[PDB]
Amino acid sequence: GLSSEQQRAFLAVTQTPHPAHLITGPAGTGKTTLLYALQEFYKGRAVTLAPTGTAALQARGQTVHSFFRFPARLLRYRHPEDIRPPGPHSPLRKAIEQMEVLILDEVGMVRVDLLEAMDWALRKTRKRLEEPFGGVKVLLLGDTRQLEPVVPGGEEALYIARTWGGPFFFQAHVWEEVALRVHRLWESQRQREDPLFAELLKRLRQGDPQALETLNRAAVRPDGGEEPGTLILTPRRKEADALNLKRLEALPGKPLEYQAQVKGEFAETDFPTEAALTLKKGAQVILLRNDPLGEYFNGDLGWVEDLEAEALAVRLKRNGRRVVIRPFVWEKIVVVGTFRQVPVRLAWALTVHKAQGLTLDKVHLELGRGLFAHGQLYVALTRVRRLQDLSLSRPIAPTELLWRPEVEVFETRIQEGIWQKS
DNA sequence: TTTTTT
Ligand SMILES: Nc1ncnc2c1ncn2[C@@H]1O[C@H](COP(=O)(O)OP(=O)(O)O)[C@@H](O)[C@H]1O
Ligand code: ALF
Ligand SMILES: [Mg+2]
Repeated sequence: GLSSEQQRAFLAVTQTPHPAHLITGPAGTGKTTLLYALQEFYKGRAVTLAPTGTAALQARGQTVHSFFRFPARLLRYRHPEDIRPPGPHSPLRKAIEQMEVLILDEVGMVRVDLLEAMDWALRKTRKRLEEPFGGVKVLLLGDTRQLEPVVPGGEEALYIARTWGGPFFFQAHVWEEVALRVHRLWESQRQREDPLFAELLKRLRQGDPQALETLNRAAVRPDGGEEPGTLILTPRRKEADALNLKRLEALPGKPLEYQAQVKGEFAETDFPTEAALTLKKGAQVILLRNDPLGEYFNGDLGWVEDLEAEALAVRLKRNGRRVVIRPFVWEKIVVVGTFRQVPVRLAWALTVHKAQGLTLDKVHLELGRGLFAHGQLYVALTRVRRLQDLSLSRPIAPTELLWRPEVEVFETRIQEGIWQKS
């Protein structure tokens, strides 16, 4: 069962009427495991969300965007074009009106506009414009030393800097109206059988330069990616694409190319997957959409066992079952354009963003062009249970590590067990 | 740079 610190956080959150809680702690402390106990306690009263397909599946929930039907773009502060309440007799309206608890996992990855849009979407649907989250009890779980929210450099960064001052969930204006009670987990459950590896991760989290050189001497193994049962992580999509292409090319099976059908407007680069996707029998893949029948999920890893122009059979890693995947129609709505493609991507290599929240048997980090996101390295290192399960393509220099002053201000302030934005 | 999608 639950550890004594998970049990203490479980009781602190469930026994009080206080409507805003944050359960935070280092990687693998058992936050999502506590989230499963919270789901058994609240059952139907709670909706569980997470910012990524991976984190949502790990949390036995849904992405924030698929639940609220938010567009995959910047969500302007309380903007009616971006934040639309559901229809008068829709299944989403009923779900929002009846909800008592919102469980939000991997909150560190939740961008400020996404959290603010959740607040406003709840207040509008529930017709409670003066109550944060429309009276919904909010249980946030995550870690600000793991991946920072994704901020494209142009007009999105400007808008965020002008509206919130920064992109972090804790910079949301909702926190001026409600105090966030903070509960902590400290004990590594993922690395519990390797205590020196748990301590090395702790020193790396604290930016210790000696722990980095120790990590480099022990874990640098350029051939680490070629070993069976290893998942490769890369900072970039184009880096993962090159490593996936090489594995696909080595497979003996006849290739089959899947040309996406693009109709109407539908802008390039967005595009939820590649327009000309090549697959073979034996290819390692990741599923990009939840089955409307509930047999597979966005984030499911698997292997292609059969393939044809309009269908493929995928053996799932999660349950050892075969599922039949047909092309999916992504519709750009203002229904200006469509993008029809099989909702699959190659997955011998994935971005570090797609691994956050997972416990992996074996990981190899391919540095490529380098680290660009705060918490990116830390996420890659902390996916495994033991040091021997981790390998790096090259040594990492101390100059590659990132500092986020806004994260440090938040982390210092929550030491008091509360977050109250001025 | 990366995420969300429809
Ligand atoms: N109380 C516990 N007892 C045993 N194993 C646990 C416990 N809590 C977590 N774990 C395991 O440790 C790993 C990391 O837990 P997880 O909840 O995913 O951590 P986090 O969400 O904090 O990163 C998982 O393999 C999980 O099953
Ligand atoms: F904090 Al985690 F997997 F959710 F390390
Ligand atoms: Mg987790």
